Amino acid sequence: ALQLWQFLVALLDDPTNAHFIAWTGRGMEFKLIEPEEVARLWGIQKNRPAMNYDKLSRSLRYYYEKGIMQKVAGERYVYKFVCEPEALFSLAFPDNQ
Repeated sequence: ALQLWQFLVALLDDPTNAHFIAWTGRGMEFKLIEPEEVARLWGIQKNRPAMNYDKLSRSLRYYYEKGIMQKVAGERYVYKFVCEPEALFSLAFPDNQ
């Protein structure tokens, strides 16, 4: 039941992953340094060997359209988590509401 956003946070928490995904240091902003590597690891997590970044980025778009993330303008692979009351509810309850 692991959400993509949770998987990304697990990768981001470990600084030894910073060569493919990293917190940028600007608040809750993060960068996919190697987008296809992030997607490969997500495919391993989900046992979906045909995973790729095209597919993973659909979920990033679903998250930013819902206001749980925002896509950073002028960047291709930079996103941020939203720090707002309503977004926190969604993060607290991915499986039941």
